[PDB]
Amino acid sequence: MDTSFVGLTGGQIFNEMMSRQNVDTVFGYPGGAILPVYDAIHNSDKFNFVLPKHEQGAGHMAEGYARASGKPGVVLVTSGPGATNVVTPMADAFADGIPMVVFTGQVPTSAIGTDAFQEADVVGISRSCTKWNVMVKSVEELPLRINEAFEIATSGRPGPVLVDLPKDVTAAILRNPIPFVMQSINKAADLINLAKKPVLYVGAGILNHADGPRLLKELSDRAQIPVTTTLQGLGSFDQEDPKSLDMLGMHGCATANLAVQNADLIIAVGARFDDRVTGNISKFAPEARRAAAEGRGGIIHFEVSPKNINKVVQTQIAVEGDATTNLGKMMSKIFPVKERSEWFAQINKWKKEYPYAYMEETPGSKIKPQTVIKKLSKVANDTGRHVIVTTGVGQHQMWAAQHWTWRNPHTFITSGGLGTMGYGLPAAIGAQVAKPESLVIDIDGDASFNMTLTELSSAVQAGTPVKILILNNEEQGMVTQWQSLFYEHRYSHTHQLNPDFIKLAEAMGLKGLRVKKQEELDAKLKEFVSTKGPVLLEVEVDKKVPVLPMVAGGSGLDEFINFDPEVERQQTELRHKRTGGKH
Amino acid sequence: MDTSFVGLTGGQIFNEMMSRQNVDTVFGYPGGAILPVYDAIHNSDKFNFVLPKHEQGAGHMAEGYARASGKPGVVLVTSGPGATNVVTPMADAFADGIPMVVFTGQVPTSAIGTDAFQEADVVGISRSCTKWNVMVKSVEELPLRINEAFEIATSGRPGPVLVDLPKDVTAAILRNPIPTKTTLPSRAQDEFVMQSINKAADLINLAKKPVLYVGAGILNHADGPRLLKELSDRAQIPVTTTLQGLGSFDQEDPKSLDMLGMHGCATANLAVQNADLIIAVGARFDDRVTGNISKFAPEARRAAAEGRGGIIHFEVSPKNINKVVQTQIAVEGDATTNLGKMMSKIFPVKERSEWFAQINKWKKEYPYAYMEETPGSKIKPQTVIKKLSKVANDTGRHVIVTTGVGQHQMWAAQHWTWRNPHTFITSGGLGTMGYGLPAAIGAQVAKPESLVIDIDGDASFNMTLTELSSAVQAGTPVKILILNNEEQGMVTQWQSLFYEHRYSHTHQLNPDFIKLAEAMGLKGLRVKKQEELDAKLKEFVSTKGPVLLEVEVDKKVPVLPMVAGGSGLDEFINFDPEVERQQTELRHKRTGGKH
Ligand SMILES: Cc1cc2nc3c(=O)[nH]c(=O)nc-3n(C[C@H](O)[C@H](O)[C@H](O)COP(=O)(O)OP(=O)(O)OC[C@H]3O[C@@H](n4cnc5c(N)ncnc54)[C@H](O)[C@@H]3O)c2cc1C
Ligand SMILES: Cc1cc2nc3c(=O)[nH]c(=O)nc-3n(C[C@H](O)[C@H](O)[C@H](O)COP(=O)(O)OP(=O)(O)OC[C@H]3O[C@@H](n4cnc5c(N)ncnc54)[C@H](O)[C@@H]3O)c2cc1C
Ligand SMILES: COc1nc(C)nc(NC(=O)NS(=O)(=O)c2ccccc2Cl)n1
Ligand SMILES: COc1nc(C)nc(NC(=O)NS(=O)(=O)c2ccccc2Cl)n1
Ligand SMILES: Cc1ncc(CNC(C)CS)c(N)n1
Ligand SMILES: Cc1ncc(CN)c(N)n1
Ligand SMILES: [K+]
Ligand SMILES: [K+]
Ligand SMILES: [Mg+2]
Ligand SMILES: [Mg+2]
Repeated sequence: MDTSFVGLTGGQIFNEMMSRQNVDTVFGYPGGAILPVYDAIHNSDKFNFVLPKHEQGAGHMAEGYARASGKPGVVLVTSGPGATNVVTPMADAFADGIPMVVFTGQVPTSAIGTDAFQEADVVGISRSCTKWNVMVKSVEELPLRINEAFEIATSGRPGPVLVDLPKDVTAAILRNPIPFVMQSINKAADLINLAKKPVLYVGAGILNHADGPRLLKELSDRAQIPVTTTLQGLGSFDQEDPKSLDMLGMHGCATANLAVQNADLIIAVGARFDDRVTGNISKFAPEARRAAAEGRGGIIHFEVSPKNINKVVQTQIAVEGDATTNLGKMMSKIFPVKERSEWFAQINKWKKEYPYAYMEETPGSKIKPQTVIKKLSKVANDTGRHVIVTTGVGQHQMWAAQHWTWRNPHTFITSGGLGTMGYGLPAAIGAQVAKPESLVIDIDGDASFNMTLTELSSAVQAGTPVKILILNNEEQGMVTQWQSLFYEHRYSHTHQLNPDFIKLAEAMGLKGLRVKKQEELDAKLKEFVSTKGPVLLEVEVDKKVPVLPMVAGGSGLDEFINFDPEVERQQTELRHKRTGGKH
Repeated sequence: MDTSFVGLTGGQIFNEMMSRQNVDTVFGYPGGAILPVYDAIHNSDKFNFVLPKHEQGAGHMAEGYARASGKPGVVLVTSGPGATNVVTPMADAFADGIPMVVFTGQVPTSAIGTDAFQEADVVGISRSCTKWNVMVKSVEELPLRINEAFEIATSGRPGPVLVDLPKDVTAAILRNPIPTKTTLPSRAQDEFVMQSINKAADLINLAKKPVLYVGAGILNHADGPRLLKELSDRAQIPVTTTLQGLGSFDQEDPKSLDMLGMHGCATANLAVQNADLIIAVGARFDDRVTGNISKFAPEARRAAAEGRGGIIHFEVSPKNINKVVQTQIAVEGDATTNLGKMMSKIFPVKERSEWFAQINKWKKEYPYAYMEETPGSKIKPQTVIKKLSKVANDTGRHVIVTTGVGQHQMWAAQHWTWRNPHTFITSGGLGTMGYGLPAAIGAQVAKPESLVIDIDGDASFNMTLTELSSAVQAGTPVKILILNNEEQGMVTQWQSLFYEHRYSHTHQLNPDFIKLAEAMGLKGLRVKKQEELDAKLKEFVSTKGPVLLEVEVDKKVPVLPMVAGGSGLDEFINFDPEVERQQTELRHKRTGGKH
């Protein structure tokens, strides 16, 4: 038995447990039910505390922190509204597999089920958006539940867990002492050595191991296999390398999508074949299916969660467990490929004919959002500092993914599964806390920013010099794009009235910069990244600009729509006509 | 069967059902999954659409709208994050009995359970915080589900309901005729209710020290206040209301006891503790009202044991009957309706001289005392409320007050003079900080001619301040008052009292509220000096468009009286200027001079 906790309150035990769990930062907001814990951590030197203005902010900050550090994000909020306010961050973390331990205060056990003040069935509400949750029933089991929580949140596919803490439990004083894969790997190696047009389809899974990108590069080099990544995989592969296919999917480049449709063997590494990547499932990877029917190729899936194997598409070989680990074991079984003339020739043909094209700036026209990303990408890189990027949700998010040059793992923190608008700012703040020395940039949209802009003041109080970039098109761009394309340009409530972003930033205690003219863009971006403290830069960009290429509806990854200058001009005329000149 | 909808999309059917449900306002935010519905309501003149900056804002706006109009608040958001962002507003409406119909877009029925883009098990997540919810599986059942939603939301004890709308269902065209019933919005029992009514009348006619304990329930019927007043006058029964019953009884009436509870006045609490009969009308005996339950209403319990009194409860929901305390008589159904049926059985009372004399001694002895302004001191929050109550009330306009959560909320409750029904819109059960602003916007949409004032706290305001721009876009001239004490007051108060002045993370860094207001497109005003308070309050109230007024108030000031812990309603802590001064000194030492 152990007695190192005897005599301590549940809250004090919590304080100690954070230390034992190597927790160096806690994001939270106090409240009545959780007071016993806040009293115990008052002026605690075991970890730093970050106070947001809204619990949702604490949640997304914790996700940002976890994404940039690899450590679980710890949240501490009160009962009722405190707990319900973190449901979105949990659902978000659940969708993207982010390690997060949410601690929610709860009314006394003697008040549960009586419709008590600020009481909510948090365990029930968060059941579908947590890998596991529980309500601590006594101080004796607090250490155990805390240990199980951290373990579960960081095992298998990382995810969020919730621990409900009744007020009487955290106030209570502890009085008494307390207590085959190899086979798949072999077949996988043979299939690869037998592939004539292989493709590595890499996702976030490869980033869950410090050696992930290293081994990925090793395999790519050894077998000379081109690599394409999902949105969440960006950064795991050097895009400067000739073997990089860039991003695939709904808004991925043509090369990446075509290679996937013509590949005889798809090597899926830490990717779940979500509906934003596969396109029309029945049309997905036609050549791989043909190679599978001929026993000369198909799909190999390195997946840690059995539930995600054969969930979307039938695979030929499944390698269960950590991807990085299994890739290391298979390495030696892989035959060094000299070169793939034909494969690389076809791929390079596509790259030269299908680049991320778009309507560039013309004399007197407004600034193009794509151009802003390309310029900022270079300006940021030229600082020589470690750069981390977060984003909101929408077009600006896709443009950031496409036009930025990814080379470093854990440098792109964006909401993909749930796609939570407002993620940008709080995520950046969290990331900055995790990497104090890094340059953290939040590439945001005006609508997304409006969702959680109150956290600007939190950036100041937390001492996080985040760089907030707002690509202002005065519209919910991603939605208007769908409205333009699928709903005859009927913009139904997709234009919110924006506040003055510069005056807002200043009101919040940040420096505010704005750019309207092309001739001032370069200087503004430079001043932006070189500013010492937190700063916000608003760039007025062109409106109703579609993100291309694009695969939607029943279209296959190869049935994408590409950019065409003449088509854009025709759409503009049609749009003006249908909106009476309003848009 | 009905064939009139054949050929329409689920979205168009939705649009049509709104007018049949008498919906004139919808609060929402677009998204992919809900696009089919948005395209259908594009430029629709069936109703006004209000766009917030965050779904939580749409939810609280809908609540404020519902509280002010008596009509269900309608929310229309997208799947995933759009739906999870309305969980707080739903849980808030569930706790406070607010009618709301939440429509959430959902991924196509064929993608459900596949971890699809922006997919969430919304029906599962909101199960515990809705009176009922459902996922529409086909366009054929859309009309039926909508009708059931509105009926459940507005019947019994009002509350929120959620209707999940798969994208393929709203985009689908109805190709099958459907039952006309699904498209259109006991003697023994009534005899039993009348029996309990007669039994309640007999008990009331026997009472010598009765007290009417009134809550939100009396406000769910237009004639509630009138009938309450009639009974009060007829039987000479003094009236106390919960936080949610404020406005149901004219506080200018001699028989008004003001608010009871944790922070209620001593007169109301003592009256309840000494009454031989407690007549609970539309109130649920929650824990912020009863104090230590074992010490609650000792005289009424003694009267019950002697068969000459006890507790009568006019409750509409079986779930809240005999849930907290044993009652002698429960009168089921709508309180107002039942008071009407009971009236003629109540013996008119000439006077209750002794009972009233005792009550008046308490009123003179325990007013809502506090440390008033002194030379050079900062403005006192309680003083702001008293002054504003008079300025606003004097305009002659219909006034509606919303608030945030905390001390400012309690001071607003205590120091404002309540006289009109549906004029106090506050978050009581869940106590959601950030409620103030969006609720005011929704309330203003419901009542365009009313003077809508949000008495907010600085920390509460920070939660949802982004909705300021929504107020401008919606054209709602709300008056935002921020009693800025640069702290989470209600929490620091508890830390001062129970945690020896250890303020753990209860001081958030505020932005410049005046510059914020201007940046958001509103007029901004600030007051620091006592000498300028009157002028600023007058400018505040007479400004035409939306306006924000920040009042810097004194810090670490406790809300009193206070009944907490194991204390009974009669074991309250009262204001004492000497004790406040000693506590102030103790605080400065303990905090190392930080506070
Ligand atoms: C506006 C918008 C547009 C989008 N457009 C695109 C687009 O065009 N292209 C695109 O790619 N995405 C796009 N997305 C993102 C998309 O929804 C998905 O979030 C993303 O594709 C998922 O990528 P992932 O599978 O790599 O990561 P995850 O969803 O996190 O899935 C990772 C998979 O790896 C497995 N795994 C995890 N850890 C390990 C380990 N240690 N060892 C082995 N296996 C592991 C998991 O359990 C899981 O099956 C978009 C999102 C938004 C908001
Ligand atoms: C900081 C803070 C401090 C607080 N301090 C206090 C305080 O000191 N005093 C206080 O009173 N409250 C206080 N509260 C509010 C408190 O938590 C409860 O929200 C409030 O007391 C509930 O009042 P109610 O019972 O009247 O209304 P509800 O909670 O809405 O309950 C109404 C009851 O009436 C019934 N009913 C509804 N409609 C009808 C009808 N048509 N016919 C018949 N019956 C019906 C319901 O079903 C239910 O049982 C505080 C809250 C906060 C956030
Ligand atoms: C306004 O009431 C209030 N404010 C704060 C800051 N803390 C509390 N705490 C409280 O009531 N604690 S309690 O644990 O006795 C409790 C009893 C019943 C239901 C819930 C809770 Cl937390 N109250
Ligand atoms: C960026 O993707 C996006 N953006 C908008 C504005 N709408 C949609 N809609 C969409 O994908 N619709 S779908 O109904 O075919 C769908 C398929 C699978 C899972 C969810 C959804 Cl909504 N997408
Ligand atoms: C929080 C939130 N609300 C709404 C949406 C809806 N859809 C988009 C992408 C834009 S208006 C979202 N992605 N996130
Ligand atoms: C949303 C929220 N967060 C925190 C608290 C706690 N005092 C509250 N009442 N509401
Ligand atoms: K790129
Ligand atoms: K009063
Ligand atoms: Mg935008
Ligand atoms: Mg305050």
